[PDB]
Amino acid sequence: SSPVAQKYDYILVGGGTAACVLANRLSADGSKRVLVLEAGPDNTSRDVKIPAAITRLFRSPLDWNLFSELQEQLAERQIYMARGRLLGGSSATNATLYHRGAAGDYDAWGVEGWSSEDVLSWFVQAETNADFGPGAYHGSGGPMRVENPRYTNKQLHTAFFKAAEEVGLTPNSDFNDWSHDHAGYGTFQVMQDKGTRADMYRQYLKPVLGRRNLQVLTGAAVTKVNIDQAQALGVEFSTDGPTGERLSAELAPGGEVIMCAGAVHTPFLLKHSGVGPSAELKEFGIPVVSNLAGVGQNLQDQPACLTAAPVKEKYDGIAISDHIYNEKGQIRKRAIASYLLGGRGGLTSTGCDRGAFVRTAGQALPDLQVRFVPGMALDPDGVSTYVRFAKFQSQGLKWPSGITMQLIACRPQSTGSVGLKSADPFAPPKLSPGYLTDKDGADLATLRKGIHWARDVARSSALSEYLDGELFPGSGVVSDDQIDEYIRRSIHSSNAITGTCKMGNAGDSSSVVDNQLRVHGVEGLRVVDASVVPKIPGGQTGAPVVMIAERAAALLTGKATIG
Ligand SMILES: Cc1cc2nc3c(=O)[nH]c(=O)nc-3n(C[C@H](O)[C@H](O)[C@H](O)COP(=O)(O)OP(=O)(O)OC[C@H]3O[C@@H](n4cnc5c(N)ncnc54)[C@H](O)[C@@H]3O)c2cc1C
Repeated sequence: SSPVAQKYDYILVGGGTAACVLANRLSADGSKRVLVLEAGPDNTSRDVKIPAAITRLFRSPLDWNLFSELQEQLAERQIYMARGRLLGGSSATNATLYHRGAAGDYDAWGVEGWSSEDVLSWFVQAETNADFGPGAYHGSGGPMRVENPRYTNKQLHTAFFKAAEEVGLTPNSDFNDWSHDHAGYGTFQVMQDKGTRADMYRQYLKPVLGRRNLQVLTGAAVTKVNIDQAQALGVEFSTDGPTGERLSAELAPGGEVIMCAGAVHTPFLLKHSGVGPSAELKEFGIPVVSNLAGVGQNLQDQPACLTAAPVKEKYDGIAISDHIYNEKGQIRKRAIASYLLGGRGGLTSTGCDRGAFVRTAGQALPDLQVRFVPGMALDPDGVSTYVRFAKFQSQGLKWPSGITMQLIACRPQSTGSVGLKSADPFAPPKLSPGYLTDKDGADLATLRKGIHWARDVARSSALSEYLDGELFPGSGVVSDDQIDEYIRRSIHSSNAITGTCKMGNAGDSSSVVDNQLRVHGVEGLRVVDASVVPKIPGGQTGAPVVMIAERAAALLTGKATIG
C-alpha cells in the first residue's frame, strides 16, 4: 500500500551502512526512483548519538538479538552476535573505530579490479579528517567525519603507551597510512563529529531525505526477492511484521535489486529467494534459481578475549567508569556538561579506541589487534560487561576502577556459515561463527599468545605502578591449556562479520558475486555490503564497507569502471 503501481529503478533491501551510501549517490540525479526498505525503525535514539551509550544498544530493541548455534568448540555455548536494527545499520550501533587495515589485505583478495591501488582513492574520497591534512591517505571533503577521540584518560592511556614501548613495540602515528607498516601501538581515529556518532544515516541519508525520487520505508521487513525464471523483478515485505500483509514493490525496466542486508541477513534473504546451495534449499522446499555453493559460506568474524586488572587503591577514581558514573552509579553532571557544551569527556568514548596491532609469530601482517580500555571488565565476555555497565546505572554501587585489554584475532583463519533454520522468513537464521576451527589452531594460538603479551604489558614497570593483581583470567590460569580453556569460555565477537557472498574472478566456483558485485546467473541482482569482502582486512570493517559502497555506486552511474 506504499509502492502502489510504482516502478523503481533501484530497490535497496536494508537501510544499513552501505545502503545509506548508495541511496545518496544513486538518487543524486532525478531520473532514478530509489527505494529503501529497512526492517528496523528510523534513526532517532539518543543512545545511538552519544558514543558512550553504545552500552545500551547491545541486546536492545535496536539490535537484532541474533544468537549463534551451539559452538561445541567453545564449550557448548551460544554466541551473541550484535547487529544494528535501524536506518544506518551497524554504523549506528558500532564502536566508531576507523580502520582500513593494510594494503596487503586488499591485494590478498586476488580479485581483478580491486587491488590496494584500486581501493585507496575511494577511501579518501569518502573522508573528512579533522586531524590529518589532505593527502594520499586522507581526505578533506568527503561525507564521513573522522576525528581523533575527544576523550583522553591522562593517566591510564599514557601508561599503556609507556607499557607498550617497554616491551618493544614502536608507535604508529596513523594505522590507515599504507606508507608505513601496520603494526604498532597508537590511538584509533573514530567516526565521530566532535563526539557525536557520525553514522552513515547521519552522514549520507539524512542530508538527502527530501529528493522526490527517494523513498525510504522503515519498519519494512523484506521476505524474498522476486525472481521470475533468470531475472529479479521486485521484493516482498511486510510493514507490520510476521503477522501483517505481504506487500510487493515492482521495478522499472532495467531496474536492479541491490542486496544491502549485511553479511548476516543478505545470504539469508538470498537463500529464501532461491539463490544458494541446492541441497540446503531443497530441504525446506525452495526452488533453485541459481545454485551457487558460496552463498552462506566463508563467514569471517574476529574473535576476542580479554584480560582485566584493578588499579591500586591509591589510584581509585582515575578510570573512565569514574568519569561517567559517580560512586552511587548516577551519571555525572560534569560528564554530561562537558559533553553537551563542548563535545568532550567520557561520554564521547566507546572506551576501546587506543591500542595496538601485533605480530605474534612473525606473520606477514599483524595477526593480533589489541584494544586497551581504561576501565575494568567484570565479566570475561566483553560484550556482556558493556551490557552489565548499562544496567549498573543508579544501582547505588560503585564500579571498581581498573583497566582491560581486549585481544582480537584481526586476520583470523577460521571461516563460518549462515544457513536456513526454518521456512519462516521471519525466523532467526542458522548462524555459526566457527571461531577456533581453522585446521592449524592458528586463531587460538594468536589469542593464547595475546594473553601472554597482555600480561607482559601489565607486568611492565609502566603499568605495574598502577595495577594490583589480575582479575581475568586470573592467578589460577597459568598453563597454556588453562589459558586455552578460558579462551574457549570467554571468547566473544569483536563484531566484524564479512564474506558470506564473496566476490571473485570469473571461474571461481566458490564466488557468489563478480568484480562488479553482480551475483552469478541472475539478472538485475547485485550485492553491495560486507558479504562481498573476499578476505577480511585487519581491523574493524565499517570503513571498507563504506568504500565498497562508494565504488559500487560510482560504477552503477557510470562515473568509474572496474578492470
Ligand atoms: C557492535 C558493533 C561494533 C562494531 N564496531 C565497529 C567499529 O568500531 N568500526 C568499524 O569500522 N566497524 C565496526 N563494526 C562493524 C561495522 O559496523 C559493520 O561491519 C558494517 O556497518 C556493516 O555494514 P553493512 O552495510 O554490511 O551492514 P549493516 O549496517 O548491518 O546493514 C544491514 C541492514 O539490513 C537490514 N535488514 C536485515 N534484514 C532485513 C530484511 N529482511 N529486510 C530489510 N532490511 C533488513 C538491517 O536491519 C540493517 O539495517 C561493528 C559492528 C558491531 C555490530
